[PDB]
Amino acid sequence: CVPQYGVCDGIINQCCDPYYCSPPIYGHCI
Repeated sequence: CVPQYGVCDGIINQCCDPYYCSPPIYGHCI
């Protein structure tokens, strides 16, 4: 899982909470 500011891509699995890719689906975690 990606922490934050890490170029990720996905809808469910791609980043790490509480952070998550955004604002779009394939971008960076926030």
